[PDB]
Amino acid sequence: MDLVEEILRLKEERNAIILAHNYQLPEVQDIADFIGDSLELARRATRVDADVIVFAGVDFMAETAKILNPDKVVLIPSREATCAMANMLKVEHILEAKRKYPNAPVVLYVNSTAEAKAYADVTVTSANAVEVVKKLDSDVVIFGPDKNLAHYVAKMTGKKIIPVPSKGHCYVHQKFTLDDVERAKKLHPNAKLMIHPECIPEVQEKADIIASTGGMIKRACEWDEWVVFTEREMVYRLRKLYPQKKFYPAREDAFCIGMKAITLKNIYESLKDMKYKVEVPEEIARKARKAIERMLEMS
Ligand code: SF4
Repeated sequence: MDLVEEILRLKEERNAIILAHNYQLPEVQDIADFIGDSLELARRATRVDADVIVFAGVDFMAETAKILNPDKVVLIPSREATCAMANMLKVEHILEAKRKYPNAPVVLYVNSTAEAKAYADVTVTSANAVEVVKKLDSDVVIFGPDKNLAHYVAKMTGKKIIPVPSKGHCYVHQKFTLDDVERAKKLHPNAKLMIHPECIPEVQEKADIIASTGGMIKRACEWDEWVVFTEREMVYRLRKLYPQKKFYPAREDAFCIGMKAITLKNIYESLKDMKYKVEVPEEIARKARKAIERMLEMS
């Protein structure tokens, strides 16, 4: 079976769009209608004319698309496409922090459950966390789940950051070390380093640019050679966008298992079977939607 041909036909039959994250397998990126980071996928979720969304990404991302498109069918091809860091944050963490700091806005990374977003004042992604936190009317904000992004936000805004939970992090980005920075500079001495803010702070400090994957794409025009400190499928994405540049993985083994639960075959099966339908309870969705819409307004 020609999976690509079958998917193209089913997209037409289902009036479906495929939205893909930047960490998707190359063959999935190649059949997606739109590819982007967390923030771009959320905005693109607000101008969907199609009836069905196939979300080639992890669960919290498909949930966000469903919150913004409650009357469209949102399909996740595997329920094992999940984010380890997003599931570190529970409602009880948020409520405990709200108790200690009732006047602190609750700022939740989009890497969170819809249930957790129901208790947020505003959501953020890596691309807009600093701008959003800067503009909130408070010198202290509750922020999670990623402590490494928390550190970056604190450094850039000067505000006091109350992490929820205590040790939230992404195992993929925590793989990068100072030895990887030293190896990169030795193998590719003419390259600059683009580093995701989910990397540990001492690695962040070695960056030529700190950026979300979306900002990596935006700023890649500033140099012709880059070592890429994020999930390794980002190198494919950058190479396709800028064939005239050179991109090298900082670590080939920087692999997100949840992202790679999505396959060409189960995208085909997703459209064929109309599964797995993503649903968000109306009251959770209403409250999460308020925080997300406020994020999109605050840029
Ligand atoms: S890369 Fe890390 S933060 Fe992003 S989805 Fe995978 S586990 Fe979650």
